[PDB]
Amino acid sequence: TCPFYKKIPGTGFTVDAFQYGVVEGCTAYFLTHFHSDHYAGLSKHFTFPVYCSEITGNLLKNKLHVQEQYIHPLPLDTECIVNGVKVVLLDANHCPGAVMILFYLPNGTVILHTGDFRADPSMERSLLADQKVHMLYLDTTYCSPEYTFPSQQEVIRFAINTAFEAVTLNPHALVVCGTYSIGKEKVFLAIADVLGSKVGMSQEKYKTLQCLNIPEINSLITTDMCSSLVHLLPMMQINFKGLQSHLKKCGGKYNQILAFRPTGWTHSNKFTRIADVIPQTKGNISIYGIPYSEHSSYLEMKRFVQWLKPQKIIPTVNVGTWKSRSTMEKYFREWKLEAGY
Ligand SMILES: O=C(OCc1ccccc1)N1CCC(O)CC1
Ligand code: NI
Repeated sequence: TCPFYKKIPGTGFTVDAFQYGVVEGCTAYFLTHFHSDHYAGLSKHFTFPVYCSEITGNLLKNKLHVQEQYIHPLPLDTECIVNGVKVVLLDANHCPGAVMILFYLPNGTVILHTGDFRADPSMERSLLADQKVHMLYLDTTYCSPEYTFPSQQEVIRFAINTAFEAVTLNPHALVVCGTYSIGKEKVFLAIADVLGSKVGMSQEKYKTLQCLNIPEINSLITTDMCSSLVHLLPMMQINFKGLQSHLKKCGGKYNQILAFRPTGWTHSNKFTRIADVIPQTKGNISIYGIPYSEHSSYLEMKRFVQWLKPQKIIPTVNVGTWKSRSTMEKYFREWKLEAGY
């Protein structure tokens, strides 16, 4: 059973709704981004039209093996007609290829679906500036005031400076970065650049990165682990046991590991500043958890919504409990009363 919040009223469209079989009445399936909770159910045997960005389309074809005849990539920032309805894709400031979708309904209603996003003041000068939005389907992942974290720029400055210091003190240190999906590529790219190295990884992860349209990517990444002093590993391996095991495989080239776990928010955000962050250490291994978010903080989300002034908000995250739903509804009303819409 497809939930109501994945259906767009007055259309035959669904959004991120691939795990419910054939949805009755659906003439086009939109996919906002290539994260597994959103693409769940897509496979090589899918036979309906999928609308998405070019980058998402590359990943569908190459990683999931969806046949090319069912993949409909659309350019960003461009008015397009899909089954008789005007739509626009906008950058969501999430992972590579992630979009928000503007739907212009035949009856004059305008709907914005944010997919997953990290709201930014730059969105206030997109094609959103032009007209009124009646309904907002909102990524509410962090819709509570306890969810604070730094800018992406601040977190990258910390990572670059930490890695450059450690490897300059000990040239035989290896840097490892955890990953389990697309997104957060700036973490490993920025560290490798300050160290004058390519990033080494598995054939499978290399394939994924080759789909992302990153400028000059062949200069930045490699499958030749021996040539690289920044390695990527699955997130599940970023622990003392898994890193000890990896160090053994490196043939006595290295005598220390510095590792990074990009998380989203963790409760240590409610005490500590980024500047004060310390690692967990066992012997010659140290692990840093860094709060690199690709979702809106509470303050970023509030600013975006109070600027956009929607008539109705439909949450798409944390929808499963009465407590969560009640909390979100209280915040939306505060925001509306404060700003006067
Ligand atoms: O039928 C609905 O949308 C139209 C639609 C039907 C089937 C496939 C795609 C789209 N909605 C919208 C939301 C309403 O609350 C109740 C369900
Ligand atoms: Ni996501």
